[PDB]
Amino acid sequence: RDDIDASAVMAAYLAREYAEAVEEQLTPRERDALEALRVSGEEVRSPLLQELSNAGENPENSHIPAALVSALLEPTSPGRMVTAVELCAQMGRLWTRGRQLVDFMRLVYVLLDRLPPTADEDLGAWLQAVARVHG
Amino acid sequence: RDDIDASAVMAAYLAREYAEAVEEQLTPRERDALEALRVSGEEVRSPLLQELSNAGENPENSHIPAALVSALLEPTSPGRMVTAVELCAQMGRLWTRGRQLVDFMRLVYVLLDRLPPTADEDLGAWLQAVARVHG
Ligand SMILES: [Cl-]
Ligand SMILES: [Cl-]
Ligand SMILES: [Cl-]
Ligand SMILES: [Cl-]
Ligand SMILES: [Mg+2]
Ligand SMILES: [Mg+2]
Ligand SMILES: [Mg+2]
Ligand SMILES: [Mg+2]
Ligand SMILES: [Mg+2]
Ligand SMILES: [Mg+2]
Ligand SMILES: [Mg+2]
Ligand code: NA
Ligand code: NA
Ligand code: NA
Ligand code: NA
Ligand code: NA
Ligand code: NA
Ligand code: NA
Ligand code: NA
Ligand code: NA
Ligand code: NA
Repeated sequence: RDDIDASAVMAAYLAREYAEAVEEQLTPRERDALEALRVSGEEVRSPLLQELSNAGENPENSHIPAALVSALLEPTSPGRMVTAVELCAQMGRLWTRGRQLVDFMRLVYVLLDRLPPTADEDLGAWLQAVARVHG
Repeated sequence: RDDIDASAVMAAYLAREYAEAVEEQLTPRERDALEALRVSGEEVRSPLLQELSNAGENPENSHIPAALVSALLEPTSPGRMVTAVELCAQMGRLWTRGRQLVDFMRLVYVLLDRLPPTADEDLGAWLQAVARVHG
């Protein structure tokens, strides 16, 4: 049990150091948005990928999340944008061991490369929508 | 101050959710490795990039970190590997606003794509070396 998954340790380190750095700069309303994404993150977006990845410890099937993200961001809606983000976070929770890190990074890249310019406005719109409906 | 940097919020969310997921699975010795990377992370690897990025709020000059990482991992050493990781973390702390997220993701990709297979062994070697020298 002295074996070290270098890829895993390095990814965890960099992810936390970047997460904490960004969080320190966020505005109060940006912080409210982050919490809302956490709350929405507990609603499983793809139970099929939850079960399939519950199995294992092909690469063709590791592409399904990226294809779904791209499909969600293709004439899109704020809801589909948040849904794409939440799907990525949820695959992150399953794709923790070293050899899966490659698939996870592609997934996030597909996400952030295919966002709309209206993302800043749409996320503000989504936040106020969920707040007004649930508040 | 109601404007929302969607890219920033989404990146922070995903980075934290992935960091916490990986951390929960890490072995005790893998956890010791993560702390060691934090300690080493307080030793600025490139003061020049620290000063240059202290300025601003070109893309040619945002490529310098990636080129340094690739140079460090080109017949490499454990020390250069850790140094590459620490340089990435330190650029993460400067590259927090939305339009810089693109550069940061490339940087990390260059890092993890150019690792050696001996990374798992080398990180174990580095950990025991720093422990034996400082313990
Ligand atoms: Cl989940
Ligand atoms: Cl409310
Ligand atoms: Cl730093
Ligand atoms: Cl010690
Ligand atoms: Mg601020
Ligand atoms: Mg899912
Ligand atoms: Mg596919
Ligand atoms: Mg374990
Ligand atoms: Mg630096
Ligand atoms: Mg260059
Ligand atoms: Mg990438
Ligand atoms: Na507020
Ligand atoms: Na599905
Ligand atoms: Na690996
Ligand atoms: Na889009
Ligand atoms: Na709603
Ligand atoms: Na231990
Ligand atoms: Na330098
Ligand atoms: Na942006
Ligand atoms: Na290498
Ligand atoms: Na040493």
